[PDB]
Amino acid sequence: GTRYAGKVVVVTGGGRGIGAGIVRAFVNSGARVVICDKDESGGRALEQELPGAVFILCDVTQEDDVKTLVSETIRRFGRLDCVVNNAGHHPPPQRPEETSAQGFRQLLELNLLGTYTLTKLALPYLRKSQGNVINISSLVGAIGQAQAVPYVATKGAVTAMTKALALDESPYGVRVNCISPGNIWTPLWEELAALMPDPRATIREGMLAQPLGRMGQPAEVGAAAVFLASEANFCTGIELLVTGGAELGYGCKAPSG
Amino acid sequence: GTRYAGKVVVVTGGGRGIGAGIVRAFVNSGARVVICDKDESGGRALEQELPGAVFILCDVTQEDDVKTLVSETIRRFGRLDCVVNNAGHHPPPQRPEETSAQGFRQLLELNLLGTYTLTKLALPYLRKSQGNVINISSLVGAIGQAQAVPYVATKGAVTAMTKALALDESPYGVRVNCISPGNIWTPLWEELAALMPDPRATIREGMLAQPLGRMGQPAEVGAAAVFLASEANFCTGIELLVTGGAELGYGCKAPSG
Amino acid sequence: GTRYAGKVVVVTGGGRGIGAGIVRAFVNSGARVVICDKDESGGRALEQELPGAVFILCDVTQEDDVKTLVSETIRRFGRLDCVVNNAGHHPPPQRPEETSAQGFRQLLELNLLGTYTLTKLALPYLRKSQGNVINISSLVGAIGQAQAVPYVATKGAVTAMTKALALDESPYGVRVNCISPGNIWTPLWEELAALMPDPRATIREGMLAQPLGRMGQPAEVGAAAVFLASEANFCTGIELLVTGGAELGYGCKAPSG
Amino acid sequence: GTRYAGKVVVVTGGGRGIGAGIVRAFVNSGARVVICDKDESGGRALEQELPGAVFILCDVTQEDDVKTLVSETIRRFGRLDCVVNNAGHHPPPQRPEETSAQGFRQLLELNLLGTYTLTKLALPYLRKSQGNVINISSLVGAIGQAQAVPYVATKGAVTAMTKALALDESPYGVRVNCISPGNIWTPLWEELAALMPDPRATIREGMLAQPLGRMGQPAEVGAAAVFLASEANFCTGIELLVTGGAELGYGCKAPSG
Ligand SMILES: NC(=O)c1ccc[n+]([C@@H]2O[C@H](COP(=O)([O-])OP(=O)(O)OC[C@H]3O[C@@H](n4cnc5c(N)ncnc54)[C@H](O)[C@@H]3O)[C@@H](O)[C@H]2O)c1
Ligand SMILES: NC(=O)c1ccc[n+]([C@@H]2O[C@H](COP(=O)([O-])OP(=O)(O)OC[C@H]3O[C@@H](n4cnc5c(N)ncnc54)[C@H](O)[C@@H]3O)[C@@H](O)[C@H]2O)c1
Ligand SMILES: NC(=O)c1ccc[n+]([C@@H]2O[C@H](COP(=O)([O-])OP(=O)(O)OC[C@H]3O[C@@H](n4cnc5c(N)ncnc54)[C@H](O)[C@@H]3O)[C@@H](O)[C@H]2O)c1
Ligand SMILES: NC(=O)c1ccc[n+]([C@@H]2O[C@H](COP(=O)([O-])OP(=O)(O)OC[C@H]3O[C@@H](n4cnc5c(N)ncnc54)[C@H](O)[C@@H]3O)[C@@H](O)[C@H]2O)c1
Ligand code: NA
Ligand code: NA
Ligand code: NA
Ligand code: NA
Repeated sequence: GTRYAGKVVVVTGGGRGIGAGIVRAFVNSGARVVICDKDESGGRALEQELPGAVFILCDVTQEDDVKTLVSETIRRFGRLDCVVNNAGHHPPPQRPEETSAQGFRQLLELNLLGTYTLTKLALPYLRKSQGNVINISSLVGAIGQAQAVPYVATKGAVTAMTKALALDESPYGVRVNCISPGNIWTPLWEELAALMPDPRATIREGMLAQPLGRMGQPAEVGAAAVFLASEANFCTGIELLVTGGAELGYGCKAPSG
Repeated sequence: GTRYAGKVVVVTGGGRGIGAGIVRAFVNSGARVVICDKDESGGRALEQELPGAVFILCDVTQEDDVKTLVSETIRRFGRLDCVVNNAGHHPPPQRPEETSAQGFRQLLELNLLGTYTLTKLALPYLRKSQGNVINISSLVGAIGQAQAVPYVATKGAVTAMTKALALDESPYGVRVNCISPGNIWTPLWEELAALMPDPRATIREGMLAQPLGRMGQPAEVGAAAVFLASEANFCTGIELLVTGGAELGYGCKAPSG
Repeated sequence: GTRYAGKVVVVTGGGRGIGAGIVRAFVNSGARVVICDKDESGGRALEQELPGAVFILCDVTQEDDVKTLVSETIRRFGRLDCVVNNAGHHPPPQRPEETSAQGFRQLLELNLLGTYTLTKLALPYLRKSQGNVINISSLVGAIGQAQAVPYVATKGAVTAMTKALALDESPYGVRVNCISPGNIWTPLWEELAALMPDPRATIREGMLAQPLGRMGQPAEVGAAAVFLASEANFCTGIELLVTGGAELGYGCKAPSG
Repeated sequence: GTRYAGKVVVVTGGGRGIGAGIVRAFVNSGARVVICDKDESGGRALEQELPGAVFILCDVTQEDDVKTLVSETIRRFGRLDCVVNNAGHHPPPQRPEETSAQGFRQLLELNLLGTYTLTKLALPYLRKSQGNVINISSLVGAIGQAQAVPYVATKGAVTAMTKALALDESPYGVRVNCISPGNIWTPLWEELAALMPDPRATIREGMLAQPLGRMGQPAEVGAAAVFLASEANFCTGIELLVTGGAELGYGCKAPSG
């Protein structure tokens, strides 16, 4: 691959799901990729599978993990061109009264402050390389979702933070963009559906939530990330929707009384 | 009513439906209201019913009708403070290949150029009064809709035009805003449902398209218009959604293949 | 005042600035208002000034403060119809590398989790009254701002949270909306400008950031809040911009190389 | 080039500016490209320059031109995979009272109905190929612009139409997306600046309107188009901003009175 050759990319949560799709896409483009993940299973196997990907164990909520991730990346590959903040979690559905402030704070630690912390530690190197930041947010940050107040709020914050940082880093040539996926078929989606009374019905509903009639693939989020890194040189602060059109038109969400 | 007392308001398409709800709201606020409509039936009765509303027959697609509407309004009431461009039409559902360029042009004449023409003729008087313009657009201009390519396009244009005009008229103190209703229960909604194989099913689906579980009322669009005219003095170029939350969250719009 | 008569409203941060403008607007509408604030000076004086407003000392970041705020409101007035989450802070400008994770967390405590906590404690009473929630967010949550990564992120979260909660509470008839002000002339604005090398220049730039050529008033945010509470009965999950058109058109933000 | 090899692309207005950048990008990707333009000068030279691009004279406002364009494309290349509706015009700046209904209609003919007409004639072939439609809209359709009411309205319509058509064509696998460029340095930009009292000042202002401090290049819009055609397989109805961040943050657009 040639479109991002000679570049060094860090993908957090890259061991499975969307993150692994982004890893594969960047390897396919000719980049060297550092797979960051808190769990060893998927990321270790991915390093063995892909020439040009290596795995570094790193919990993005642990600042010393993240510092070591950046310093190890520079020590081993000599530059850093792109950070993809994909690490994140969607808790099982919760009515608002079932949420807690402390659960909210914990989700903010992963989905929001983990992204903030790696970005901060990476920006000195991204400025040297005129690199770029790609945050993986969520369509539900923009349109809301039921039984997910903390999750929706963390993604609203990521999308907004992306624009604020794009403004701060534009004088240095560092672009900052986000991708907002809708329903992408991943192990997280499958686990969440399994908790439901009728998992197959839940999966069927998830497919029909978009006009294309299917969920998206990790590879399709990966292609969007490679575009933003390698070819979107006049794009900064944008929110790239990868949703199959879920946000378009009327649907079933529930005569004038 | 006191909140818009001494003000003179023109509402196009005010003979029935949303337009009549806006007329009643402005009368209730203390304004004098000119009901403009191409059909006599509803608007004539409304003039008889409401002290402080009068009916002027006017087809907004006919420039000489509109010129007479403005000059008659000034001749009879001495000022013009607010123009509500509500006149518009939603054709029966049409697949894209069933549309025509000439039908598209005709819908543009009513939904878009009629609004443009009255606004243009009224702005000299609105500048003298530091008045304001309220365009009735549609939620589907923002999110799209199936089988309505011309309609959606005309409303996308109205919402965009509202922002361009807000920019041009801001130095003169003239605010320009729009309201984007979703499903409002009106005679147009009822007629359109009647064409469907199961009208009651279509009406039931329309109610459940919003999380509030009902369609909106003309009076609720009317309250939003009075707010924009009388109290939104720092609002210009905004799109006020009156939709019951139809744009929020996932719905049925149609595993990763 | 009649438009919200017999209703009971809680406004956080109501001692000064936007919050005090919202308090006055709701009193003017006939509501009883509980002024919540962490500082005594402004809120105590406002209680003495306004018949029908009372002051309750409450730091919204302290859960026991908030519990007492809700229980005292119910004990004293017998119902709760509207909660306005206005309490919030905009730190002095900070480049991203000057921010800290712990400062970010602290700003999240005030701007985001304080709003979450009062909303949660109030919703059982809002469900009984078919009341509503109004969150005061910020235009910069939607469009970003330079040197304000934590602030922008907290407001992106508030706006997103508003839509998620609107979805959860719609089956109970509880509407949840937000207002996104732009530049409103308040003591916070004046303090922030005073830190600048040329405060008058900074204030002049703030006025010209919107096409209307002035900043907004607290009373204008207050009118928008009363509209959402009392008359926007088909509005839920909306973001009402009160910005003077700052988001419209091109401006100075910094030939094809 | 390999990423869109074996595909056949029609680009309207492809003789110069953004359109020519899109032509070059698709040729570079391995596609065969039909350059459609109303003027011969640029498009004829481009056909001679690029193996795999051919020029067909076609005014998109003339329905018989467009029918011949589609039938000639099929006759010569055997399939049609992507239509890029780029043809469009930005009139010199006009205050609203300087616009006319008939000038508005004429601009609608080019910017809106030309796009509608080619799309309609091409969709039977796009359905056979599971092809896609890319409309070139404008950032000012979304945020407005001063002294451009007709132009802004036509682009608001294109962006909205894109979502409506995405909904209609999703069951057939045909994606419909748009690109919204901001300031791209083109012959149209240069001509418009030349009309200004100080062209260099106008160009300088155009560069500083985005946080990246420069205008965009046609090649950068071209890269975004190739991404949408070849790799955005789960994107439909999206508006891809190619603006350098012009829509982000506050700027100069013109204390609380
Ligand atoms: N799947 C969807 O439909 C969907 C939709 C919108 C947004 N998203 C977002 O996409 C991203 C990826 O989601 P997914 O579906 O691939 O989920 P996933 O659970 O399948 O994979 C997430 C990966 O991140 C890792 N991770 C979690 N916490 C971490 C931590 N503290 N440090 C490092 N790595 C950590 C996990 O171990 C896992 O390998 C998330 O940010 C999610 O919010 C997903
Ligand atoms: N009803 C909804 O759910 C809905 C949703 C979104 C937007 N809207 C918009 O709201 C507006 C009003 O719609 P409605 O549901 O009340 O429709 P309606 O058919 O019930 O009423 C429209 C009124 O406008 C009049 N009118 C039509 N053409 C006219 C012309 N050329 N000149 C003057 N008057 C003319 C009609 O005679 C009628 O009195 C329209 O612009 C429509 O697009 C409606
Ligand atoms: N002023 C603007 O231009 C502007 C723009 C956009 C959004 N906003 C938002 O509007 C809201 C009000 O801002 P303002 O300009 O009136 O600011 P302000 O500083 O003038 O007033 C805020 C009030 O909230 C109180 N408060 C702060 N922390 C609190 C806590 N922990 N518990 C209880 N009360 C607390 C303060 O004591 C003060 O009385 C904030 O949420 C702010 O982010 C303001
Ligand atoms: N340049 C910018 O900053 C900018 C910004 C936003 C959007 N746009 C849009 O991008 C598109 C291209 O603009 P540009 O800057 O390259 O302009 P341009 O004037 O440099 O090129 C437009 C091309 O389209 C052709 N064309 C015009 N009318 C036609 C017709 N009837 N039939 C066929 N071809 C026709 C012209 O002959 C020319 O070759 C337009 O739709 C424009 O609105 C441009
Ligand atoms: Na490897
Ligand atoms: Na009367
Ligand atoms: Na009192
Ligand atoms: Na050639």
